[PDB]
Amino acid sequence: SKGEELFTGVVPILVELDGDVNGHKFSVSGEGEGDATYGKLTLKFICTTGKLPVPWPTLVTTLVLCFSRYPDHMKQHDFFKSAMPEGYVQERTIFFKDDGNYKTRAEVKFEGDTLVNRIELKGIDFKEDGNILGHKLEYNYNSHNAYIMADKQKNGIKSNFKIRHNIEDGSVQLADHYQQNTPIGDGPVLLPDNHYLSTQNKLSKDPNEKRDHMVLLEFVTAAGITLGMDELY
Repeated sequence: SKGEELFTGVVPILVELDGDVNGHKFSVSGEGEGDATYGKLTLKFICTTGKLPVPWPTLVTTLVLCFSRYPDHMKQHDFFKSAMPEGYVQERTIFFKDDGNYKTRAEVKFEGDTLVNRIELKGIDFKEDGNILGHKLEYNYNSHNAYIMADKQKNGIKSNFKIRHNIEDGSVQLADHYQQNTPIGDGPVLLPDNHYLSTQNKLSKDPNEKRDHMVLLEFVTAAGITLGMDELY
């Protein structure tokens, strides 16, 4: 659709997150840019209120799937761009195994030339000495595949997927994600055939940044609809 046209070049990104996990209140801001032709995100996130009370890796999925690279042969399955510029609501529940859960509601839309992700996060039932509030997770991120399904009654999409966070004692912390997206505007959107998104994430630090922060380099590519192209060879 015409939402596609908004992503042909590099697009500035602004992320704002208001959080409260077990009563620990915090704000995060992020800035950077996205290049959907390559599925590429480059963002720096800052906790503006002090030390982040949860580990940075647990916020990665919450902190703009419109920047995913949809291959040409899958362009008709790109819901996220089709909802632009008016945007979409993205809601999740994230259950950390043997710990608490996040509930997030975000609006992703253009403000002028800037793609904005505005998020509210509420976390409950965490263990104060667990892996999350105890900052026992490794500062890294595993590659992962997430299936995208159409949700016709809601004119949107759904996704359920698991994130595995590495724990410093050698184990793995499961984070079970349940996601729903719905357009904000009324124009037609692309409802996709079943497919998945392949992600990878590199987390790093800014040596000159005194605030608690995360530098993120992310690549996301849509895949899984293959048979028609395969027959060409």
